[PDB]
Amino acid sequence: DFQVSKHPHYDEACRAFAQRHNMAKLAERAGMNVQTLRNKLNPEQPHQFTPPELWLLTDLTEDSTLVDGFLAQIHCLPCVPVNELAKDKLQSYVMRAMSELGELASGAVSDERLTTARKHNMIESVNSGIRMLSLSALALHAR
Amino acid sequence: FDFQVSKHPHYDEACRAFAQRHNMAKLAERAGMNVQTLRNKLNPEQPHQFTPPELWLLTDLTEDSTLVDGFLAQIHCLPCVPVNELAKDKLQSYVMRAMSELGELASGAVSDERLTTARKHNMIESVNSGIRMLSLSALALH
Repeated sequence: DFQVSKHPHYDEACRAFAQRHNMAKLAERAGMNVQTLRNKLNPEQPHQFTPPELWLLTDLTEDSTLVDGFLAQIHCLPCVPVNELAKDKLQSYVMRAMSELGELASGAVSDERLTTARKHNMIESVNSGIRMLSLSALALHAR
Repeated sequence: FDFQVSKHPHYDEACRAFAQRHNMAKLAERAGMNVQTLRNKLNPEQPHQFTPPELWLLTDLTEDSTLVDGFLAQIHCLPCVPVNELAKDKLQSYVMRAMSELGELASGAVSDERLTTARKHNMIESVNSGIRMLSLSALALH
């Protein structure tokens, strides 16, 4: 159930993001007036960033601090960047994601003391399965 | 982790899919906003955009992370993984929800007609939901 956090995670990240970079230099990078940028980043001011303005600042600074605070306000984990190229076919990512998923189900179906070796060994299947799914989306965008 | 802005309109296509997936009149009533304002902020050709509070609100009202996922895909980020309801006892439910998304992805993976525009985003939500269910499985292991 998606819910807004009871703490100001986003505005705390807006403040943290302000400490990490020069706002005057950043505003001149983005083409914004420095006061307009400071107010949209200031929890004291009702002005907010647009979704595209969040990417551009994220892209210009290479800093996920703002995006992580936006995500934390709805209990989302911080952004996990991806850098993937689909060499094979959409089909092939679907099938290989299930050696992972099947091995994930194999450890979850028998629930009696969850191991360290299995808890570890089921997480590659998660991480490898996630990689196959993200590769499925890119190969689906191709054709 | 270069957070490059994708050349594709991931976020614009997410707004279009979100606009067709929900009743705009009821959603605007629940969100306490004019239904015209909600349509304009969902239309890529309109200049009005959402605010962080509005994106949080629409995601909570609909339990649909399509807008957040499209936002994250624009900067090459994985879809959102909410830890609000994370529980160790829900591992089996996380796993079983993955085939619903993967079986849907597999249904469209094999030869089925041609290139729609709705049931391919449809497969993108299955990838996103499958990624979220896999992530919550790894988190539930603790």
